[PDB]
Amino acid sequence: TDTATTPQTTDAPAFPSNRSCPYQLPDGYAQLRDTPGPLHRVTLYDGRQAWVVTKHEAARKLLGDPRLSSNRTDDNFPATSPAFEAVRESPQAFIGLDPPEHGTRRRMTISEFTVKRIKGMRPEVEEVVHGFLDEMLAAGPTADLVSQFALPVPSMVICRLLGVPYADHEFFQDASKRLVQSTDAQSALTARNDLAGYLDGLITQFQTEPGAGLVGALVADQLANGEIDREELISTAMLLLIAGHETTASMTSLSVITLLDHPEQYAALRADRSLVPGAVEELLRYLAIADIAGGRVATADIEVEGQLIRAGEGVIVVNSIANRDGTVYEDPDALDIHRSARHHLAFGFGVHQCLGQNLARLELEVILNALMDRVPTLRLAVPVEQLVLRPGTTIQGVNELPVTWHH
Ligand code: HEM
Repeated sequence: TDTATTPQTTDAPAFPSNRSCPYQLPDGYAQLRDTPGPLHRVTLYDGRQAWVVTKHEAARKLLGDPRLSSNRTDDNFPATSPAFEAVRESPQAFIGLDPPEHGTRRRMTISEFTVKRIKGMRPEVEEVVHGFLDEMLAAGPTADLVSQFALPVPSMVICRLLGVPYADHEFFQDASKRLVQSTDAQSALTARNDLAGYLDGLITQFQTEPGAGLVGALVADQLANGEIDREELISTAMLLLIAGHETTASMTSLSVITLLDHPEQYAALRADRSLVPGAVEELLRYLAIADIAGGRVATADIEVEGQLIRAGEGVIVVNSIANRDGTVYEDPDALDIHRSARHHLAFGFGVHQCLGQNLARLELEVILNALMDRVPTLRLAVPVEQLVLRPGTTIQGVNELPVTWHH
């Protein structure tokens, strides 16, 4: 009987937005990047307004502010998709805890991610990388890099760290994908319960016959001392399993696409492997694949450079936009593997800064060196315009990456 007849411009754009190019900001995010001030209003999928943080130093300050809680079960935590309500209703790992509780659980896992342990993992990582490469190269002239290399490699590595038997990998890889990428709460809740039932059986097995890896250590020590609830152990292992899978696999696939679209830099990298760690840092900054890991809720009023975040408002620290802050990175939208990408926010900042960041850095270095060593002729088997990018409501990446090479 009547429709919207007036101009449709808004000062609270829909958020998140979808990438159209794997290594560029969505058009809407480039606009948010360009507007002065640390904060901007956005509209989430259900109509609720929230703040996004769009500048680098303010992103650090707010991630460091204990008044921005990580409690996903809070009624006002910003949900960016209906699938989030599964997370709001479900038990929480320490990614959803605040101090002091956050520290007591995170410290149960840190021993597996120390610089010294990551170093001792290089033989396993190199062996896993080159083994899946052996298989993919022998299996055809073309391949899907995602299912045949990008995903299995970090899956096997994190399963060894955790004590999760890789014999069950078809089951929990599928459940991990369904949980991270589901668009509705039912699909997400079902995938979470699938993983939870699997991990619960693993825990009882380790109570009968003590097991290897971090789940084995948690069952034998903290669980037996009542220091972690059985439900929390499940959530903790599940967080580590999924983060260990999906993040590195996405960085691998998107780095390959990005590097093949910048052949001069890829060639420089091939010619001087000492550049590989710096290139990994730049690709992390540039691809910034985890904006869904920026959500917070204010438990008190917070003044930010003349703007006010009110208690109970949702805040999303958008690290991809913050990593394109031209006051920190000159010419921020240019890929430069020679630049200083230090201080980037791809792993967050503060007490929740990525537990796995140095494992991810080790994996990505080994992977890039291996692809340059073993498949220097690697190229995409389809044009970039035929690839399909995941939406902005999940970890960025591609679900399929057809590639080919020289026989
Ligand atoms: C591959 C690139 C990766 C990226 C870009 C990434 C990104 C992030 C970000 C931005 C956060 C901060 C979340 C927040 O502030 O709420 C985070 C936390 C976390 N990440 Fe990573 N991650 C990566 C790899 C990994 C890996 C391999 C693991 C292995 C277990 C992992 C485990 C975790 C955990 C457990 C947390 C929660 C830390 C805490 O709450 O104290 N991540 N990650």
